Amino acid sequence: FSGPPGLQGRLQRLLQASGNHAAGILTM
Repeated sequence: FSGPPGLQGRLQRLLQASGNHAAGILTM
């Protein structure tokens, strides 16, 4: 749906992961 699947992705990913589910990410 979007263009670059790495920006908002790595963003929402690194952001959500390193700003939301970092624990579920560091201990999923």
